[PDB]
Amino acid sequence: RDFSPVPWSQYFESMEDVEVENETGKDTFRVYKSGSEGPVLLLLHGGGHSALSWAVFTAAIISRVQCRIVALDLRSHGETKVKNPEDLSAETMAKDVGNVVEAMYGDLPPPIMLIGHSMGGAIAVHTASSNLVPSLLGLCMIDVVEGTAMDALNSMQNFLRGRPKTFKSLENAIEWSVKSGQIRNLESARVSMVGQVKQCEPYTWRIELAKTEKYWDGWFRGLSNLFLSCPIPKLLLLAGVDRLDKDLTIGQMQGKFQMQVLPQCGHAVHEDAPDKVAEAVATFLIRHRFAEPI
Repeated sequence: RDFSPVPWSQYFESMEDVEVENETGKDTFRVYKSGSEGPVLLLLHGGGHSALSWAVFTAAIISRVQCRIVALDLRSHGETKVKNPEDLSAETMAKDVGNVVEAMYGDLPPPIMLIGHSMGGAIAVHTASSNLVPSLLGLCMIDVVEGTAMDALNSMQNFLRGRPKTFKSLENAIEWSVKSGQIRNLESARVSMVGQVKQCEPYTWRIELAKTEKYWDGWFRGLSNLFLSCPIPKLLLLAGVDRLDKDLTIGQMQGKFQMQVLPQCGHAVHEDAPDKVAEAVATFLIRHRFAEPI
Protein backbone atom coordinates (compact mmCIF):
# COMPACT_ATOMS: atom_id res chain seq x y z
CA ARG A 1 0.00 0.00 0.00
CA ASP A 2 1.01 3.65 -0.46
CA PHE A 3 1.66 5.46 2.85
CA SER A 4 3.19 8.66 1.45
CA PRO A 5 1.87 12.01 2.78
CA VAL A 6 -1.06 13.72 1.05
CA PRO A 7 -1.33 17.54 1.33
CA TRP A 8 -4.30 19.54 2.61
CA SER A 9 -4.87 20.91 -0.89
CA GLN A 10 -6.18 17.56 -2.11
CA TYR A 11 -9.17 18.13 0.17
CA PHE A 12 -9.53 21.82 1.06
CA GLU A 13 -9.79 24.68 -1.44
CA SER A 14 -7.71 27.04 0.69
CA MET A 15 -6.02 27.56 4.02
CA GLU A 16 -5.32 30.62 6.13
CA ASP A 17 -3.45 31.64 9.24
CA VAL A 18 -5.96 33.82 11.09
CA GLU A 19 -4.42 36.54 13.22
CA VAL A 20 -5.99 37.18 16.61
CA GLU A 21 -4.85 39.79 19.11
CA ASN A 22 -5.87 38.67 22.58
CA GLU A 23 -5.11 39.39 26.24
CA THR A 24 -1.81 37.49 25.98
CA GLY A 25 -0.78 39.21 22.75
CA LYS A 26 -1.04 38.27 19.08
CA ASP A 27 -1.86 34.68 18.11
CA THR A 28 -2.32 32.90 14.81
CA PHE A 29 -4.84 30.14 14.13
CA ARG A 30 -4.63 27.79 11.16
CA VAL A 31 -7.85 27.06 9.27
CA TYR A 32 -8.46 24.97 6.16
CA LYS A 33 -11.44 26.02 4.07
CA SER A 34 -13.73 24.96 1.25
CA GLY A 35 -16.88 26.06 -0.55
CA SER A 36 -18.52 29.41 -1.27
CA GLU A 37 -22.21 28.97 -0.45
CA GLY A 38 -24.42 27.51 2.23
CA PRO A 39 -23.77 27.24 5.97
CA VAL A 40 -20.25 27.18 7.31
CA LEU A 41 -19.56 23.95 9.16
CA LEU A 42 -16.98 24.97 11.80
CA LEU A 43 -15.14 21.73 12.62
CA LEU A 44 -13.32 21.19 15.91
CA HIS A 45 -10.97 18.19 16.20
CA GLY A 46 -10.18 16.05 19.22
CA GLY A 47 -7.22 16.06 21.56
CA GLY A 48 -3.86 15.54 19.91
CA HIS A 49 -5.41 15.76 16.44
CA SER A 50 -5.75 18.66 13.99
CA ALA A 51 -8.11 20.20 11.43
CA LEU A 52 -6.64 17.81 8.87
CA SER A 53 -8.54 15.00 10.63
CA TRP A 54 -11.60 16.45 8.85
CA ALA A 55 -10.10 16.28 5.34
CA VAL A 56 -11.89 13.18 4.04
CA PHE A 57 -15.10 14.19 5.81
CA THR A 58 -14.96 17.55 4.05
CA ALA A 59 -14.91 16.01 0.57
CA ALA A 60 -17.74 13.68 1.55
CA ILE A 61 -20.06 16.35 3.00
CA ILE A 62 -19.38 18.85 0.19
CA SER A 63 -20.60 16.22 -2.28
CA ARG A 64 -23.89 15.82 -0.41
CA VAL A 65 -24.99 19.34 0.53
CA GLN A 66 -24.22 22.88 -0.59
CA CYS A 67 -22.05 24.19 2.23
CA ARG A 68 -18.77 25.74 3.32
CA ILE A 69 -16.15 24.28 5.62
CA VAL A 70 -13.81 25.89 8.12
CA ALA A 71 -11.66 23.27 9.90
CA LEU A 72 -9.76 24.87 12.80
CA ASP A 73 -6.47 23.84 14.43
CA LEU A 74 -7.20 24.49 18.09
CA ARG A 75 -4.69 26.06 20.49
CA SER A 76 -1.45 24.03 20.71
CA HIS A 77 -2.52 21.74 17.86
CA GLY A 78 -1.58 21.51 14.20
CA GLU A 79 -0.10 24.72 12.79
CA THR A 80 -1.76 27.12 15.24
CA LYS A 81 0.67 29.35 17.17
CA VAL A 82 -0.41 30.96 20.45
CA LYS A 83 1.66 32.85 23.02
CA ASN A 84 0.47 30.71 25.94
CA PRO A 85 0.24 27.12 24.58
CA GLU A 86 -0.08 25.63 28.07
CA ASP A 87 -3.55 27.08 28.71
CA LEU A 88 -6.03 24.55 27.32
CA SER A 89 -8.89 25.47 29.66
CA ALA A 90 -12.39 25.17 28.17
CA GLU A 91 -12.82 28.89 28.76
CA THR A 92 -9.74 29.92 26.79
CA MET A 93 -10.29 27.47 23.93
CA ALA A 94 -13.94 28.52 23.50
CA LYS A 95 -12.82 32.16 23.49
CA ASP A 96 -10.31 31.27 20.74
CA VAL A 97 -13.08 29.86 18.54
CA GLY A 98 -15.16 33.01 18.99
CA ASN A 99 -12.14 35.23 18.34
CA VAL A 100 -11.33 33.32 15.16
CA VAL A 101 -14.86 33.71 13.76
CA GLU A 102 -14.76 37.40 14.64
CA ALA A 103 -11.43 37.90 12.86
CA MET A 104 -12.47 35.91 9.80
CA TYR A 105 -15.79 37.64 9.12
CA GLY A 106 -15.98 40.72 11.30
CA ASP A 107 -19.55 42.00 11.54
CA LEU A 108 -20.91 39.91 8.67
CA PRO A 109 -20.52 36.21 9.58
CA PRO A 110 -22.21 33.45 7.57
CA PRO A 111 -24.64 31.01 9.23
CA ILE A 112 -22.52 28.56 11.23
CA MET A 113 -22.97 25.01 12.49
CA LEU A 114 -20.48 23.90 15.13
CA ILE A 115 -19.30 20.27 14.85
CA GLY A 116 -16.84 18.83 17.34
CA HIS A 117 -15.21 15.52 18.19
CA SER A 118 -14.31 14.62 21.78
CA MET A 119 -12.29 17.55 23.19
CA GLY A 120 -13.55 19.54 20.20
CA GLY A 121 -17.10 18.55 21.01
CA ALA A 122 -16.75 19.92 24.53
CA ILE A 123 -15.19 23.14 23.19
CA ALA A 124 -18.01 23.39 20.66
CA VAL A 125 -20.58 23.31 23.49
CA HIS A 126 -18.73 25.80 25.68
CA THR A 127 -18.56 28.12 22.66
CA ALA A 128 -22.28 27.79 21.82
CA SER A 129 -23.24 28.02 25.49
CA SER A 130 -21.32 31.26 26.00
CA ASN A 131 -22.89 32.64 22.82
CA LEU A 132 -19.48 33.46 21.35
CA VAL A 133 -20.62 32.79 17.77
CA PRO A 134 -23.57 35.13 16.99
CA SER A 135 -24.59 33.39 13.75
CA LEU A 136 -24.66 29.87 15.23
CA LEU A 137 -27.60 27.88 13.86
CA GLY A 138 -26.78 24.35 15.02
CA LEU A 139 -24.53 22.26 17.24
CA CYS A 140 -23.14 18.73 16.89
CA MET A 141 -21.03 16.63 19.29
CA ILE A 142 -19.39 13.43 18.11
CA ASP A 143 -18.76 10.67 20.65
CA VAL A 144 -18.85 13.01 23.64
CA VAL A 145 -20.84 11.94 26.68
CA GLU A 146 -20.06 13.68 29.97
CA GLY A 147 -20.89 10.66 32.09
CA THR A 148 -18.09 8.57 30.58
CA ALA A 149 -15.85 11.28 29.09
CA MET A 150 -13.11 11.02 31.72
CA ASP A 151 -13.04 7.23 31.46
CA ALA A 152 -12.84 7.45 27.67
CA LEU A 153 -9.79 9.73 27.91
CA ASN A 154 -8.09 7.65 30.58
CA SER A 155 -8.48 4.45 28.56
CA MET A 156 -6.58 6.28 25.80
CA GLN A 157 -3.58 7.37 27.87
CA ASN A 158 -2.22 3.83 28.09
CA PHE A 159 -2.11 3.66 24.28
CA LEU A 160 -0.75 7.19 23.99
CA ARG A 161 2.13 6.54 26.38
CA GLY A 162 3.13 3.38 24.52
CA ARG A 163 3.36 4.96 21.05
CA PRO A 164 6.71 5.50 19.33
CA LYS A 165 8.36 8.71 20.55
CA THR A 166 9.66 9.70 17.10
CA PHE A 167 9.38 8.69 13.45
CA LYS A 168 12.10 8.70 10.80
CA SER A 169 9.76 10.23 8.25
CA LEU A 170 6.19 11.40 7.77
CA GLU A 171 5.56 8.33 5.64
CA ASN A 172 6.60 6.04 8.49
CA ALA A 173 4.35 7.88 10.94
CA ILE A 174 1.46 7.36 8.54
CA GLU A 175 2.32 3.70 8.05
CA TRP A 176 2.54 3.23 11.82
CA SER A 177 -0.77 5.04 12.43
CA VAL A 178 -2.51 2.55 10.15
CA LYS A 179 -0.74 -0.68 11.07
CA SER A 180 -1.04 0.09 14.80
CA GLY A 181 -4.79 0.36 14.33
CA GLN A 182 -4.95 4.03 15.32
CA ILE A 183 -6.33 5.17 11.95
CA ARG A 184 -8.08 2.38 10.03
CA ASN A 185 -8.80 4.49 6.97
CA LEU A 186 -5.59 4.73 4.96
CA GLU A 187 -6.95 7.65 2.94
CA SER A 188 -7.58 9.73 6.04
CA ALA A 189 -4.25 8.76 7.63
CA ARG A 190 -2.18 9.97 4.66
CA VAL A 191 -3.55 13.48 5.06
CA SER A 192 -4.37 13.77 8.77
CA MET A 193 -1.14 12.44 10.30
CA VAL A 194 0.85 15.46 9.17
CA GLY A 195 -1.34 17.43 11.60
CA GLN A 196 -0.55 15.14 14.54
CA VAL A 197 3.23 15.39 14.24
CA LYS A 198 5.97 18.01 13.89
CA GLN A 199 9.68 17.95 13.13
CA CYS A 200 11.81 17.31 16.21
CA GLU A 201 13.22 20.45 17.82
CA PRO A 202 12.56 13.14 12.18
CA TYR A 203 9.07 13.73 13.56
CA THR A 204 7.53 13.64 17.00
CA TRP A 205 4.05 14.25 18.41
CA ARG A 206 2.75 17.80 18.15
CA ILE A 207 1.43 17.61 21.72
CA GLU A 208 1.58 15.37 24.80
CA LEU A 209 -2.10 15.13 25.69
CA ALA A 210 -1.27 13.88 29.20
CA LYS A 211 -0.16 17.42 30.09
CA THR A 212 -3.70 18.71 29.56
CA GLU A 213 -5.31 16.44 32.14
CA LYS A 214 -5.62 19.34 34.60
CA TYR A 215 -8.15 20.83 32.17
CA TRP A 216 -10.34 17.77 31.51
CA ASP A 217 -12.66 18.51 34.42
CA GLY A 218 -13.35 21.94 32.97
CA TRP A 219 -14.03 20.46 29.55
CA PHE A 220 -16.63 17.96 30.72
CA ARG A 221 -18.16 19.01 34.04
CA GLY A 222 -21.85 19.69 33.42
CA LEU A 223 -21.33 19.32 29.66
CA SER A 224 -24.44 17.23 29.03
CA ASN A 225 -26.84 19.75 30.56
CA LEU A 226 -24.80 22.58 29.05
CA PHE A 227 -25.32 20.98 25.62
CA LEU A 228 -29.07 20.55 26.21
CA SER A 229 -29.48 24.20 27.25
CA CYS A 230 -28.05 25.68 24.02
CA PRO A 231 -31.00 27.34 22.17
CA ILE A 232 -30.30 25.82 18.73
CA PRO A 233 -31.06 22.48 17.03
CA LYS A 234 -28.57 19.84 18.20
CA LEU A 235 -27.08 16.59 16.95
CA LEU A 236 -25.33 13.85 18.90
CA LEU A 237 -23.48 11.17 16.96
CA LEU A 238 -22.48 7.99 18.78
CA ALA A 239 -19.81 5.63 17.45
CA GLY A 240 -17.19 4.57 19.98
CA VAL A 241 -19.44 5.62 22.87
CA ASP A 242 -22.17 3.01 23.33
CA ARG A 243 -24.44 4.77 25.84
CA LEU A 244 -25.96 8.11 26.80
CA ASP A 245 -25.57 9.24 30.40
CA LYS A 246 -28.54 9.97 32.67
CA ASP A 247 -28.68 13.65 31.70
CA LEU A 248 -28.80 13.00 27.93
CA THR A 249 -31.21 10.10 28.30
CA ILE A 250 -33.62 12.52 30.01
CA GLY A 251 -32.96 15.16 27.37
CA GLN A 252 -33.61 12.62 24.63
CA MET A 253 -36.95 11.65 26.20
CA GLN A 254 -37.75 15.37 26.12
CA GLY A 255 -36.86 15.51 22.42
CA LYS A 256 -34.13 18.12 22.89
CA PHE A 257 -31.68 16.78 20.32
CA GLN A 258 -31.38 14.47 17.32
CA MET A 259 -29.28 11.38 17.81
CA GLN A 260 -27.73 8.88 15.41
CA VAL A 261 -25.72 5.72 15.95
CA LEU A 262 -22.78 5.07 13.61
CA PRO A 263 -20.41 2.04 13.30
CA GLN A 264 -18.04 1.55 16.25
CA CYS A 265 -14.67 3.31 16.26
CA GLY A 266 -12.38 3.57 19.25
CA HIS A 267 -10.74 6.71 17.89
CA ALA A 268 -12.13 9.18 15.35
CA VAL A 269 -15.18 7.99 13.44
CA HIS A 270 -14.87 11.07 11.19
CA GLU A 271 -11.51 9.68 10.00
CA ASP A 272 -12.49 6.00 9.93
CA ALA A 273 -15.93 6.38 8.30
CA PRO A 274 -15.96 9.91 6.79
CA ASP A 275 -19.01 9.38 4.59
CA LYS A 276 -21.11 7.88 7.36
CA VAL A 277 -20.48 10.99 9.42
CA ALA A 278 -21.15 13.20 6.38
CA GLU A 279 -24.39 11.33 5.67
CA ALA A 280 -25.59 11.88 9.25
CA VAL A 281 -24.61 15.57 9.21
CA ALA A 282 -26.19 16.12 5.77
CA THR A 283 -29.47 14.54 6.91
CA PHE A 284 -29.55 16.83 9.94
CA LEU A 285 -28.77 19.93 7.89
CA ILE A 286 -31.50 19.10 5.38
CA ARG A 287 -33.95 18.19 8.14
CA HIS A 288 -33.67 21.67 9.63
CA ARG A 289 -33.45 23.35 6.22
CA PHE A 290 -29.97 24.67 6.98
CA ALA A 291 -28.61 23.50 3.63
CA GLU A 292 -29.72 22.33 0.19
CA PRO A 293 -28.92 18.81 -1.02
CA ILE A 294 -26.47 18.75 -3.92
